[PDB]
Amino acid sequence: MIKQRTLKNIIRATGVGLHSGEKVYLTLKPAPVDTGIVFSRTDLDPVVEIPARAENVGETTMSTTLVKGDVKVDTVEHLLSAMAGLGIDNAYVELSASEVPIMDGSAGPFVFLIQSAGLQEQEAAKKFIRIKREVSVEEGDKRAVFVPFDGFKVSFEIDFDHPVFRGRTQQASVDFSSTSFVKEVSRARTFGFMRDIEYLRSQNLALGGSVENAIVVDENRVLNEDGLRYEDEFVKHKILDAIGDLYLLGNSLIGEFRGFKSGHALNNQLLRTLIADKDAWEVVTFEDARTAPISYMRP
Ligand SMILES: COc1ccc(-c2cc3n(c2)C(=O)N(CC[C@](C)(C(=O)NO)S(C)(=O)=O)C3)c(F)c1
Ligand SMILES: [Zn+2]
Repeated sequence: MIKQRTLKNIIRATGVGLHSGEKVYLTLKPAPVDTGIVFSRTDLDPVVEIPARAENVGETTMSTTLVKGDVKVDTVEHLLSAMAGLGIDNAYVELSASEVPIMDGSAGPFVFLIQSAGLQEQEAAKKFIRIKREVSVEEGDKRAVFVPFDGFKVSFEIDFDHPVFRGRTQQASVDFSSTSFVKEVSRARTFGFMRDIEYLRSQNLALGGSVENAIVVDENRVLNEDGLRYEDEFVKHKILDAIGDLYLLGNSLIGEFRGFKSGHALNNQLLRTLIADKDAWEVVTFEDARTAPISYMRP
């Protein structure tokens, strides 16, 4: 029986918001079965809880932001990427401020902190959302699709009109029943361009943004002295973002995601269109993990 997982132990990190550049304390706690993942603004009296679910996404400009009233939890995509990759159904995430800390710009630190604490299998079937039908969303040249597939698999393609890809369109594709999220995707850092410094300045964005937590690019140059973690880092990071944004469904996907330049917006649109077309999906468990179309790392 594929069982639900929580954290074995509590996890504490410190960091800054990429967008707010604020110091934030982060705590992840176990939660009981069918809790799902709930963010908690503990710097407010009363404490303000936003379940990590598609309906709660409010802004998707340069991050996925959870909103309940005038209250946001900004930039959830990387942590939720990590928590999906390791298969966590149930957790309380406590933040002392509006934004998850960026750490190094990838999910590496999160997967490491989580696996150090270890996971706890809980005595209840894990619910899975299976794609039964193709589901597609477009807006101009951006496109995002769910396709039935016995497994979980994430394709992504983007053309940047940017010198730094030395001409080439970035593409990649990963079967997570074949390949490790931890080795191949988790270490892929977020990234930004100096040609956007004005606009970002004019939106009060990327205030915590530096070489220390992001691949920074000035025309022909990635400024990061030590370069990249993979030749295809940028596109592997878009796959990390998609895994996080997708996990706001509140259950794991049996299916294939195909992204063509899709951002946080179009990812979230795809979730909504999907939830809405109940013909296109069903919830399933597996009484025998030995015949499931996906598996997970030992807890
Ligand atoms: C000195 O000049 C600088 C210019 C720019 C930046 C800078 C760094 C970042 N920026 C801006 C930004 O918007 N980020 C988030 C990127 C996205 C939205 C993402 O990963 N979301 O999860 S992405 C890859 O999907 O498009 C990282 C910087 F730090 C310095
Ligand atoms: Zn990202």
